[PDB]
Amino acid sequence: LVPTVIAFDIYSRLLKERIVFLNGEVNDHSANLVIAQLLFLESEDPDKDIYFYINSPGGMVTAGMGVYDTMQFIKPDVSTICIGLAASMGSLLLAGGAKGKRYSLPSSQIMIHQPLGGFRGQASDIEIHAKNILRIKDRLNKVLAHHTGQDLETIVKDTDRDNFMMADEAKAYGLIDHVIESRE
Amino acid sequence: LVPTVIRAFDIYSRLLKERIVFLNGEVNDHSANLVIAQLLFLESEDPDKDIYFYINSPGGMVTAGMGVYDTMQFIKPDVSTICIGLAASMGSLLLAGGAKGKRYSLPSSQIMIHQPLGGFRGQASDIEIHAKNILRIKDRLNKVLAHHTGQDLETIVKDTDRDNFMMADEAKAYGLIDHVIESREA
Amino acid sequence: LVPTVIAFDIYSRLLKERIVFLNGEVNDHSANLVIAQLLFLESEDPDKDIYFYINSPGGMVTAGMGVYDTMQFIKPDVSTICIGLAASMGSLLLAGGAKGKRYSLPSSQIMIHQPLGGFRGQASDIEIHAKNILRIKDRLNKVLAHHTGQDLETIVKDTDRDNFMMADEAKAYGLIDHVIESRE
Amino acid sequence: VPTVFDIYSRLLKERIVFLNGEVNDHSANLVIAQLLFLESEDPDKDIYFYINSPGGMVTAGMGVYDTMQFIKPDVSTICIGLAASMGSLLLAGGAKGKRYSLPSSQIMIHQPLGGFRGQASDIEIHAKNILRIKDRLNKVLAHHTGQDLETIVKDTDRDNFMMADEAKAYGLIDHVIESREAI
Amino acid sequence: LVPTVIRAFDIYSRLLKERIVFLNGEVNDHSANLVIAQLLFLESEDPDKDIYFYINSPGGMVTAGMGVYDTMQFIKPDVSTICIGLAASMGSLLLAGGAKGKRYSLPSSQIMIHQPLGGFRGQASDIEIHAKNILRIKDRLNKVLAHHTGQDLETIVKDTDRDNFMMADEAKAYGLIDHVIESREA
Amino acid sequence: NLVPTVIEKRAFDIYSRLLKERIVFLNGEVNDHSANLVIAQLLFLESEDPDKDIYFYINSPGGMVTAGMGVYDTMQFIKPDVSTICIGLAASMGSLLLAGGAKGKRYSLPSSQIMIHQPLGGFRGQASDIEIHAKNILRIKDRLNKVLAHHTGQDLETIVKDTDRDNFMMADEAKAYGLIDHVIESREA
Amino acid sequence: NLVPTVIEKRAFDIYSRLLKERIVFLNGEVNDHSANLVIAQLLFLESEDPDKDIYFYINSPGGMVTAGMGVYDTMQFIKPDVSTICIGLAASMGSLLLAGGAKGKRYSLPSSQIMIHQPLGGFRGQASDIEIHAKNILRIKDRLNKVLAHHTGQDLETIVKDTDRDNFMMADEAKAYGLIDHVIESREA
Amino acid sequence: LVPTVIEERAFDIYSRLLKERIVFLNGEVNDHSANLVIAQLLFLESEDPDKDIYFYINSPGGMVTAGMGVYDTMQFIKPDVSTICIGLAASMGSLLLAGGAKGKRYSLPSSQIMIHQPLGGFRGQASDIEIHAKNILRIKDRLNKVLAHHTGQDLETIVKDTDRDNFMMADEAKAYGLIDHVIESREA
Amino acid sequence: VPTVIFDIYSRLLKERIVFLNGEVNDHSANLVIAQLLFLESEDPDKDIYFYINSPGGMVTAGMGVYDTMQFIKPDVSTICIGLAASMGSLLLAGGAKGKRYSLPSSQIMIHQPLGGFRGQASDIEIHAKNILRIKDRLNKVLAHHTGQDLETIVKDTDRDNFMMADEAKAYGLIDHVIESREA
Amino acid sequence: VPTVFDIYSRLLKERIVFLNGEVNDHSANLVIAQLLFLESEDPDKDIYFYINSPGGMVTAGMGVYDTMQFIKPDVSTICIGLAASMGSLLLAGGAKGKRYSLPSSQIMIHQPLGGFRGQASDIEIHAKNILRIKDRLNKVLAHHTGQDLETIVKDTDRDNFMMADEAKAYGLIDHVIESREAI
Amino acid sequence: VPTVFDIYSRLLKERIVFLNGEVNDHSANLVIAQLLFLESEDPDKDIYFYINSPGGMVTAGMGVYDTMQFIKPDVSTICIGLAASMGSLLLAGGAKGKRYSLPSSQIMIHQPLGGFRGQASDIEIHAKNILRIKDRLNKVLAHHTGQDLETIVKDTDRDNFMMADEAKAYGLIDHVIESREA
Ligand SMILES: [Mg+2]
Ligand SMILES: [Mg+2]
Ligand SMILES: [Mg+2]
Ligand SMILES: [Mg+2]
Ligand SMILES: [Mg+2]
Ligand SMILES: [Mg+2]
Ligand SMILES: [Mg+2]
Ligand SMILES: [Mg+2]
Ligand SMILES: [Mg+2]
Ligand SMILES: [Mg+2]
Ligand SMILES: [Mg+2]
Repeated sequence: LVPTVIAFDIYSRLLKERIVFLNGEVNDHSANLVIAQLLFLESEDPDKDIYFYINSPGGMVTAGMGVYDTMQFIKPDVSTICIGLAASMGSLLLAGGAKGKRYSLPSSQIMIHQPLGGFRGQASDIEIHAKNILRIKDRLNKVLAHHTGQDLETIVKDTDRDNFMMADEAKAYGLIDHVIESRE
Repeated sequence: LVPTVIRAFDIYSRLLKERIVFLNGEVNDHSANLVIAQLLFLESEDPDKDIYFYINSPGGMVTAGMGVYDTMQFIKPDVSTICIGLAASMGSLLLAGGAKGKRYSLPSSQIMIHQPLGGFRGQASDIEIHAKNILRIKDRLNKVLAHHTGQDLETIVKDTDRDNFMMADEAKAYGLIDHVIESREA
Repeated sequence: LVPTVIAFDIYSRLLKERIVFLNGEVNDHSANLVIAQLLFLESEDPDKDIYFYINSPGGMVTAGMGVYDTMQFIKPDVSTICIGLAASMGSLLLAGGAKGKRYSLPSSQIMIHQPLGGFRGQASDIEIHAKNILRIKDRLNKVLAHHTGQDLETIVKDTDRDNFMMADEAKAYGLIDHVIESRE
Repeated sequence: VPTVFDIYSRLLKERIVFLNGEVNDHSANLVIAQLLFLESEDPDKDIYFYINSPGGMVTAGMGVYDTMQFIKPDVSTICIGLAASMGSLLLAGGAKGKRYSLPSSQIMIHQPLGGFRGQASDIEIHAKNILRIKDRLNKVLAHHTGQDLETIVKDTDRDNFMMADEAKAYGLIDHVIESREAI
Repeated sequence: LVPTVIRAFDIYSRLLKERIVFLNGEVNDHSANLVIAQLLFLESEDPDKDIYFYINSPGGMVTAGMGVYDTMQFIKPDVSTICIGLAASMGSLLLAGGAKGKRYSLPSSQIMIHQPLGGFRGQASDIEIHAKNILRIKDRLNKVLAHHTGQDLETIVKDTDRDNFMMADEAKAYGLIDHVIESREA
Repeated sequence: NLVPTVIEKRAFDIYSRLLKERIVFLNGEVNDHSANLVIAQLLFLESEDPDKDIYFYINSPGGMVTAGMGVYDTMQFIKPDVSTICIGLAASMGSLLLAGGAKGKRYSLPSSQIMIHQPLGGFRGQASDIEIHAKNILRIKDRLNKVLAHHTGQDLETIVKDTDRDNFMMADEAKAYGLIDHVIESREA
Repeated sequence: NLVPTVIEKRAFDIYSRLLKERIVFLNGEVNDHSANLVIAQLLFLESEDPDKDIYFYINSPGGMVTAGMGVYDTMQFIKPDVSTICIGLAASMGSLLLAGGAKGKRYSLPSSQIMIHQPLGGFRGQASDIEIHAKNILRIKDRLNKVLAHHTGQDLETIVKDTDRDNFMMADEAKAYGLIDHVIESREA
Repeated sequence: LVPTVIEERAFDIYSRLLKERIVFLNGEVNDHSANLVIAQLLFLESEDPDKDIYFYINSPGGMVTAGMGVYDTMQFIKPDVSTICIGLAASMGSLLLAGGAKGKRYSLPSSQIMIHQPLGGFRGQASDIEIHAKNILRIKDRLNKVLAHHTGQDLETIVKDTDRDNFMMADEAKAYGLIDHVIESREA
Repeated sequence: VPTVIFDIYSRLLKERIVFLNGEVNDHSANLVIAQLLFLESEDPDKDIYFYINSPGGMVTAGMGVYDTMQFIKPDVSTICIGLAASMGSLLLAGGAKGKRYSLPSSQIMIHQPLGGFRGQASDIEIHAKNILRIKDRLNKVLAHHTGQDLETIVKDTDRDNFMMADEAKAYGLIDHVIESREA
Repeated sequence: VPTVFDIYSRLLKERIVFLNGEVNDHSANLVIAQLLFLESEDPDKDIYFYINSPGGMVTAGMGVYDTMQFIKPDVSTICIGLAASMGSLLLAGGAKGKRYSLPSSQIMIHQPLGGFRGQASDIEIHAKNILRIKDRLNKVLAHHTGQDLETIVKDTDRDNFMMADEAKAYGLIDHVIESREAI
Repeated sequence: VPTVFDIYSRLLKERIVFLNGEVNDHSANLVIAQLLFLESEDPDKDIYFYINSPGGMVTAGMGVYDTMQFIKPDVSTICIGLAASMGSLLLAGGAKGKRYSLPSSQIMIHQPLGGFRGQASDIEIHAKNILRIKDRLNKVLAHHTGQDLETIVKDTDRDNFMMADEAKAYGLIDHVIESREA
């Protein structure tokens, strides 16, 4: 369990310095917590940068798109910093940070790919969910193309299967802006 | 559990000497393949004589079932179908695909038609491939029913969107069977 | 497991005397076995009575209606004999024996009631299955009215809940014709 | 199951039938099939019904009991170990003067067990039925034992175990036998 | 897990001081009742000020959800709804039932509408009672959506027969929300 | 881990805040735990002010009859009027507690479902024991029905007939049956 | 307990009867057991008559690659032509065995589904061990593709591209792809 | 289930092929499966000591003690036991294959043959861990020596090549010395 | 279980070959015993060939087999065909003098008995005492058949002790290691 | 968790951080939060990172490793029990000249574990990635130990356990300390 | 657990530390944290370490042993129930002259337990390592008991159970203590 300082828990103390963590999978709970923290920080000061550290294998697309929209929505710039892994919705959040303020530590791993899903039921219902998952796939691809500056087709091609990049490769792909090794 | 008759046979083996075959319970690879084996056997014994295929099934796997349908249409002998209890999903498809004029049901049978079920989990690309395939199959099954019942394809499509239960006399008016028979005497 | 005589199993030996057993629940397997035996017996001789002993708590309506239709369909009269319990599809099979040849031993229990079922899913699908189960209920009631000579309404009223009768009460209701205590 | 056909079929050829283990639809029906079959082979010769059973389903058991009374042959009963619940009912329902027990057997009588979950209306219905069954079971015992109904009602309120001689004194069996060579 | 702010509050308690309330995850008795409590509280603090109800929910129990809908319409303050991720089943119903003109969604939200689910097992009589009830409720829910979206009832009925997914801009054209907002600045 | 929580200045949550205003919630199934919580709150409010009305919001599928009858009795027992408000479902013991609110102070919001029906139970055991519990569940069925008859004003026979199976009512039908007094749609209205 | 069964005059079932006519079935998943049964039957038929064709009916979703390749090899190995008939599904190893039937003697009934795709596997362990099994599953993927390329007449590259994901074909499309030679609808036709 | 052939004397398919001195190891090596093979071998020898026996193998391997008994029996009985791989021969499976009669070890063209070291392990006291560790090391060395002898490879080469799972196609197996011939068709 | 002109085990039984294969339990032990008694009925003076591939198992069941081997007239020769550990290695060593065989690749293991009791101190004491008696008798049986001193056996069975076939011969657990039938 | 706030927070006030038990996203993030926080309080004072860990998730661990290099303060590391897998990587990545171990500690290095089930194409992709990760992990160790890459590759093929002095000799730590009072 | 501060934190104000129950990473690390803290508060004052434990993980437990040897304060140990496996090794590793046991305690010693599943190669590595560990703990026992290594080895082959008086005689503790006043 979490350490206390001065009386805050450790994460509360960092929140005081506008530092937010996404750690582990993206689900409704973890997404909402991040969103509440971002809204809180904007309330505290709508002009100061926020620092959003990411270490996530991804998870639920709808939960994650909420976090992503909240980032574009609030007034403060949201700088992103990958501190281990950003895959699936992880990489999308990372790449959706404020322009020029997307970072990774040197040894992180970044992974992009297409949506996973599935429905059992009537042919009719499978059609409906298959069409919708196809729309979602196209729209995630368009968010990646926008943030990376890659062509849509390039994004499509590169997400067909699990695509793993080191920090330096992700910066060259446009998923982030800087690899940082030292505070200095 | 199956009683024996004597030079010893089980009850089903004995009824098979009279060209009676059953499909009972779920359509799966095991049960469908058994029927196919019997039909091939019956054809081998006599190419001309009717076969009597008693059906009481909630349906099951489409591919397994379609093997039985193709075998019925394939072999020389006429396969007469008789519903005895239930024919639903692939069950009613097999019922409807019996020899022209030789599709029967006992008075209390329930007959149900509807669209295929399935679904996959996986990458969106995989889900797309399987979605398209289930659509082709849904289409092909409706065309089978249209052909055997005499209904328009569009009518079939409308009527199988959700589960559709029919009494024996309604299934006859619909074209899924030819005769409702209540008495061997009649 | 089952005894051998002379080489038959015990049930095979009785089948030689046109005796068929329904024992335990009605399902696709037990129903089909009975049906195959009835068809077999008619094949052997289409004019001799068949004796169909019942001890069943009932079970699946579609499986059971097949057995019932097969009884009315084949040429031989099918006499019925309750030897313990006939409830649900059990009582319906018993009562559907050949006119004047429906029997029970003195201590049997006979039970009638309405259909049980259920579906989870969309409102639309629940409607479809609710309508169908209502048709089935009405038609079972009409089979009982026919065989007992009771009014439809009487059958409806008396099957609303589990209705238990001793052998003598079932004979007075018309579910059977005779209570027999001794072969003589 | 030794071959000699199995051992039980060899004994069936000498008009010997076993009820061993619980009464359920399967074990009860098997017995009924053996009784109808013995009647069919010879309608006048005695039948020998060996019972070792903790009992079980009432309806399945009552079918066996009724068949015993229905067929022409006398069904002589013999307890070999335990006759409890439906077990003691079948033992006691044997042919007059021909109910036996090996000496170390236990015989237990008691009231029906059951129960339903659901609406009160349905519980009431099932309560009334089991109460009827309770009563009929008592009357069957009063009949085969020669005991007053009131006595049976009282003696079956809770589990009641008897040794073989006690079951004889009570009217559940006619004889305790120790040796075949004894008259 | 919920961070604290200082005289100490959890993050949600703090946002509640700004009249922000969340419904997140499934609608059940627990989550619905929490929202109701907050709405009653917010009304008590100030009867006139807008409340901002952020929704991200796949839906859930109809009765629990309808308590939240009635409470929104009941209390003095306007409840403004903002979809942030997903609004489906009861979720989209709550979204659509926000104050007139004050129903929003972020650009990437998915909004889905459809008919109720349920079902009972039991006696046919019981199944009939519950079947009729689910039909009344299905009807009442469609009438709620018709009223808030401005669509004809018949249109609603057609469009909720099966799951119906909409992007934010489609939900606005449909009437489920009033505005798509991408930027606090705009 | 309660929510949302203002700490002491183990925590002060939204329910404790509302309880400060004599607002009590029964949410979810009625069992020994949830019933006793309500009782404790009712007694405490009576202790703070005997005169002032209490507002009892109900959203419940019901549950255990004994636990529920403690709540019903407590409501009648304490000095304050206990106003009932249905905010989603009042089924089984739920609907009984709703109907047992102070006279003329029983409310529902417009979309609530109110359901009445007979008790459910069950016992496995000896015939004797089944007889005993069968008689008892019938006395309780009778008592529950008498309670509803008293608060609705229907005849007992009417209650009996209407509860033989699940009986769903909308809020307006509940008012016309006498289970609540007012359907309220808006605070200002 | 086999079916349906004529005893000796442990039993003589419908499959044994049909085997008397050189008819063999692969039904359901391909595993060590089901594959070996087919092999045994094939060897036995070769022993009874080396010259006479064998009729191999397939209805299978496929399964284990090693077990399946024994069947494929045995078919090519024995003297008799082995005719293949698809009677429902030939997927995965199923479709391979179908395509591997004697030249010009590979059939499907009209409604069959034929599916081809790449192998599936998986290993948990040390990087080294994952490397080894990864290389191997790629050699096998290559071999499977070469087999289909040989029997269909497609170029290897075509096979590779067409099997990257599940690829469903109707019977007539399977014939045009070269996986079977004839779609047969009627015995007399 | 297993088909039947009548002569009336009914036997299952496997018994019928046994009349032609054909034996199958199919699936995992364990006490039950190894023993049946051994019983058959003993039976075939008694029936005719001189005639070759055909041992078809499709096996992922399994229990080493069970396997070594089959192996010892092959070497022990008078008749030559010819081995044919039909699918897979891994672990004890490849050992049994390779241990067939000199020049009469076959595989079909698509078989995979895999060799590697033994697996096991005990849980308990350090003393027992030690005892079992020493044993499994002897067994590892013995197994290696056995392959070396049948393949003709030198011991060190075997050791190097079995440190991790090592998968071979049939032709690579012939070249390694695990089998003598790859056969594609009966006529050739 | 293949059929040859009954099963292959029944066929090899016609030649006085018996297998213990897999663990020693009641069922598996009784089968062996039954076959020993049968082979004796058939021919009292003819040798029996007892094949062993066993991890051992239940001591009491095993001792029944061991005793039966010494009780019947026929010499029971033992052949280890893979593994003989625990009771397995005891049955191997208890074969007829000079007729104990192993194939070359067999593993043979001896150790002390394992057991378990939970309960009262008194009951633990009683069972502890008895397993110690049994440990002792087993060491005595091995000492007698090996030629080894009791104290050597005790030292050597304190923990699992694995021997290759030639080690077991040198130890005295078998008499011969055989590689080919002709030799 | 004793109060003095808990014991770990009291020590955090003296710039002491613990990694205890497996590395996963949760335990790794906690540490990172403590490192960013100490940097924030005082960017020049040394940090004391106590490690007792069997290791765990590579990505979670690499985040901790990177943060250690990124922050201004020197992160001095101390092994207190075990440092295996990611544990020995974090210990070894400590500030030059300031990597310590209590004397009885075990230090274990080895290659990555993983694996995927699925199509060959996907297995190939995951195989290549873990091979890259294997390599980078080796290069990190070669860097902090001063060892040749080839040496690391060979010494991590299988589990490799070292005692504290062996880990020092190997370059994984700088000092084995026994007493605080010792210089 | 009661509040006075919970009860344990209260006793910690007097430099009392409990190890109670199994030795694992969590319980071991708590103890180490308390040791370092107490050294921080006063580096000269004795610490009292009560031990009631069946033992458990060696690596976790040797962390505690080393921390005891390493901090400036003397660590006195007191067995109050059971000290088996790693438990008895912590008890025995107390400050010289300050190892106690209450009169009814059981102390037990024996060799380590473990064992891997896998390839022979891997089994051999973990076997060799557990044999080192075994020898190492044996030397520690010999060191603190004053016993010869051969003796420790012989006596820990199987579980060895001693009463408080037997343990003191064997050298695992210095004093059996029955009443605070005496
Ligand atoms: Mg922004
Ligand atoms: Mg035809
Ligand atoms: Mg008739
Ligand atoms: Mg009689
Ligand atoms: Mg409002
Ligand atoms: Mg009051
Ligand atoms: Mg060929
Ligand atoms: Mg040889
Ligand atoms: Mg002897
Ligand atoms: Mg640094
Ligand atoms: Mg010290």
